[PDB]
Amino acid sequence: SMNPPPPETSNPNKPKRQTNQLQYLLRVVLKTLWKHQFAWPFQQPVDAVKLNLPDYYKIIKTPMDMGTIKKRLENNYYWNAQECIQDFNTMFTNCYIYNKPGDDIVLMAEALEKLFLQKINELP
Ligand SMILES: Cc1ccc(C(C)C)cc1Oc1nccc(-c2c(-c3ccc(C(F)(F)F)cc3)ncn2[C@@H]2CCN(CCN(C)C)C2)n1
Ligand SMILES: [Cl-]
Repeated sequence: SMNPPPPETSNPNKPKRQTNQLQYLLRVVLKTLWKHQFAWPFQQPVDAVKLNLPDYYKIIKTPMDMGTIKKRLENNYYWNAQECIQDFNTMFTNCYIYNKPGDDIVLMAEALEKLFLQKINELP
C-alpha cells in the first residue's frame, strides 16, 4: 500500500502547556537521539514506496517516527510527558514488529533505545 497521511502534529483547539519534563524531552532526549549516528532511518516516516515496503502499513497500524515526535514536542501537541515517551516506545516497537531479531535495522533501533532509556531514566 501507499503511505498513510502522517500522524497529527498540531491541534489548534487543544490547550497548550510547557513543562520541565517536556522541555527536557525536546532539548535533551530528542536532541541527543537525533544526533546519534544511527538515527537517520528514524528521522521521518517510513517511505513504503521508496523503500519497496508495500506491506509496511499493512503490518504497522500505529506509525511513528522522530520527525513526527519532534514536531509534536515543538508544537506543544503533547500535554503529558507520557504521551511523548509512548510515541518513542511506539516508534521502536514498530521497527521491531516489522523486522526480525538480528536484522541490521533492529540493531540500530536497539542502540538508540538504550540511549533513550538512559535519558528517560533521568527525567527531571
Ligand atoms: C537502513 C536501510 C537499509 C536498507 C535499505 C534498502 C531499502 C536499501 C534502506 C535503509 O534505510 C531505511 N530508511 C528508513 C527505514 C528503513 C527500514 C525500517 C524502519 C522501520 C521502522 C522505523 C521506525 F518506525 F522506527 F521509525 C524505522 C526504520 N525497517 C526496515 N528498513 C529497511 C528497509 C528495507 N529493509 C530491508 C528489509 N528487511 C526486512 C530485510 C530494511 N530503512
Ligand atoms: Cl538531520
